[PDB]
Amino acid sequence: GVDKPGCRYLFGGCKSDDDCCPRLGCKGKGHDYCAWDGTFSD
Repeated sequence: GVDKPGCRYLFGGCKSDDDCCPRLGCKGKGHDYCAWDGTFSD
């Protein structure tokens, strides 16, 4: 996850690791999207 203005959100459809915010995480093939990992559950 990269810290940049306009980072992708949940279920964005990322492909790389540093594609979404630093808090989100990109999964492998099949369901490659920005998921929650490390953040506190609301």
